[PDB]
Amino acid sequence: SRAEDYEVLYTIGTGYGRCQKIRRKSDGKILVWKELDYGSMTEAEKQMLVSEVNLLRELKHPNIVRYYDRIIDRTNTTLYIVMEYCEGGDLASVITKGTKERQYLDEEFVLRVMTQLTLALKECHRRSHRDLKPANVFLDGKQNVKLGDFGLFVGTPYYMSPEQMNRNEKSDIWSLGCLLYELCALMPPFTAFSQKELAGKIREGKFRRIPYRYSDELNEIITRMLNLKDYHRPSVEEILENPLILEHHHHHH
Ligand SMILES: C[C@@H](Oc1cc(-n2cnc3cc(OC4CCN(C)CC4)ccc32)ccc1C(N)=O)c1ccccc1C(F)(F)F
Ligand SMILES: [Cl-]
Ligand SMILES: [Cl-]
Ligand SMILES: [Cl-]
Ligand SMILES: [Cl-]
Repeated sequence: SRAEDYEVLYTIGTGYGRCQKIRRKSDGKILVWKELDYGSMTEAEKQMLVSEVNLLRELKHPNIVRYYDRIIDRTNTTLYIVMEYCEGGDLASVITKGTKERQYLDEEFVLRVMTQLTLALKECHRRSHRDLKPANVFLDGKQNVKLGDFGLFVGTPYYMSPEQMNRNEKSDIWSLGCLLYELCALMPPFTAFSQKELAGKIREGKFRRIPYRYSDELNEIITRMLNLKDYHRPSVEEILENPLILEHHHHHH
């Protein structure tokens, strides 16, 4: 694991540090890395970074962004985390694009996201947290969908579940429902200017139907994930049993 084993193509994001698209010298494989400067970190914080990286390395699944390697450049006090390159980028940018272009996404694409994220979620629960939010969902070059490592103040918590408003794997189902709803409608199911107003809308549990281009069957399952009672939301298993979900909606190598 050395930095010289890879060549940077270009930077794809800056924030935490920066994310760059890179090329593995030995075989030409295209990857990315997260570049983190740990020079200002205490031993404690550096220690919580080690454990974190250890947690990233323990989850291997087709619908979870894959970790490849960790590289320490103790000279520039930089740590690189090497991960898979997702050519389609993140889902938040896809929604924004639809919103700005005034173009809804195909039902087929929504089903692929539902199927593959529900499988990612199933694997997360099996192990036991990674945020179910558009910015943390990635698309590769083969129609596959993968959950990233985000989560694993200023903002409105659009996706918080009713039971989290005050006090559960069913809560993850609510968040997935919010995500799929936003993918369809291009806006979250509950919106407001403050968290208090938001909590008011969430408690009432009312929202618009997703657009009419989407089947009553898809509207139905998203609506069930958004039930106020956690025990009326479908489990991972009940979601995957839905007649909408077919083999082609799953991942393929
Ligand atoms: C911080 C970063 O986090 C992740 C990034 C990726 N990731 C892997 N391949 C990527 C390709 C991306 O877009 C490329 C350039 C622009 N075009 C339009 C699309 C291809 C964007 C993110 C990608 C995977 C996992 C994570 C993670 N934290 O788990 C991130 C997160 C959300 C949006 C943007 C970024 C980035 F910093 F990479 F830009
Ligand atoms: Cl529109
Ligand atoms: Cl209602
Ligand atoms: Cl709404
Ligand atoms: Cl795959």
